[PDB]
Amino acid sequence: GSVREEIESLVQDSLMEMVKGVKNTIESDLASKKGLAQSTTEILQLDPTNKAFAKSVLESPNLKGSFLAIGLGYESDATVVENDDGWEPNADYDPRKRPWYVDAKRERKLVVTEPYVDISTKKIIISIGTPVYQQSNFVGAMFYDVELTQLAQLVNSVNLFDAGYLFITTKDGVTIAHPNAENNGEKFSQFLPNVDLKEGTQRIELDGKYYLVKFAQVPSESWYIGAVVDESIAFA
Amino acid sequence: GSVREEIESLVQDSLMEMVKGVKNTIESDLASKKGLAQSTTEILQLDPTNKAFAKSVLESPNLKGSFLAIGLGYESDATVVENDDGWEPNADYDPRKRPWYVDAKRERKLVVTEPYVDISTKKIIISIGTPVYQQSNFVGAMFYDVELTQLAQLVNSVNLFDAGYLFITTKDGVTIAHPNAENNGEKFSQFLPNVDLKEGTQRIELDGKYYLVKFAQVPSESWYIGAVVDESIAFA
Ligand SMILES: [Ca+2]
Ligand SMILES: [Ca+2]
Repeated sequence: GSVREEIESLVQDSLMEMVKGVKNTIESDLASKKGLAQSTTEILQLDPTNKAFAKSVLESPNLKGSFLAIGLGYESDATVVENDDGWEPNADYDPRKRPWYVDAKRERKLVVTEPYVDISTKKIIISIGTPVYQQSNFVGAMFYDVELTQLAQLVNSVNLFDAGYLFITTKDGVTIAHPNAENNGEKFSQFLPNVDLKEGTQRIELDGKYYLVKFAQVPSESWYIGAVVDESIAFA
Repeated sequence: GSVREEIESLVQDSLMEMVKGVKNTIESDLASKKGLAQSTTEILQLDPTNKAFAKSVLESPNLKGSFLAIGLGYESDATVVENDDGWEPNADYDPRKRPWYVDAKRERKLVVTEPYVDISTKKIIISIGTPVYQQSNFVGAMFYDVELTQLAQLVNSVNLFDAGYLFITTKDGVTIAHPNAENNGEKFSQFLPNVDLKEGTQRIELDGKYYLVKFAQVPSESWYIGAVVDESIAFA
């Protein structure tokens, strides 16, 4: 009777502690990626039209090792410098048309894109985009690609194993990271039907098993971190 | 009787959860600082003897805003490029003698120094030091200074207010960060006597008040994060 509610207290408190820990992990990874992007862009702005300098920066190992891919597209001749070993842009690739470029140019600051199809890996990715200025003139934009399987591994750092999993969506419920990447770029409702996108805990039924969904928001980009938990397994 | 031990359980579990949260904060800040240092050094290694290029990089706003001060000392002519607005090196300043330089040269990789007296701010600081190479030749070293009051504010992010505080020491018990900076660079025993430096919880007496000390280690640099908690206030 009162133990039921005591147990419920323990369960909800531990879910929220688990999710906030994961939320801090995501915030920390994002902030450090943004800081790197911001500094790299500022450094390239010392001589932005110097393609040889730009390539050298993007090929430097720590930076190259921090993102799936990095590149700079130019507003003038639609050319692109990038550090993707296994990709060279087609004759009809135009960076100015790409969402990282459009977002960065529109907002005139560092942006994180919505999920979109990568030209190189043909997968859903997200990118950090930044504008590049030559003494107050916009001369192009940069992308810093983020691999989403890696992001999914990160939110599932804590290992819920067979008890459940964590995922990430945008503010509009579009999936950013999930153990099955096939969900990425789609509305999260396709693997969690009739679940509202809001902070807090929801209890749902399928079969005659109960599941707990906990959402928490990442303020910087308004992402939602979600956890799905099998009660029977997680609290046996 | 059994409630006493139940209460003890709650207290110890919540202390450890508080400290591990703070430990992750420190680890995340350090890793992002190290990543920035590593990339900045690699970028400067594109043309390390170019003092004008080097200065331009160190003056770029995101990087300049991420550390108290940044500089590069050269092995050849003992000259130094730095971004400290309120400091210019004396005629007898020799970077090659400084602990960030000696540590970086000795270890041939990114290092975090022991606490030491800053030449510029005349305060105890720590630095990230990195070696600089010109095609496999050592041409000098860099410092990335870390202000310790800022570090103390960070470990005390969570606000224990009048219930207590957190601090940081090296593996040898030398204080790195404390609400009173006067403790920095000294053995922590001067504000916590008869307390062993080890992971776990210790209960101590002064007057007839009880205090809880919890230590947790930061693996990367073997720092210890400590929390001192007034039981009477924190668990009233
Ligand atoms: Ca390529
Ligand atoms: Ca100066």
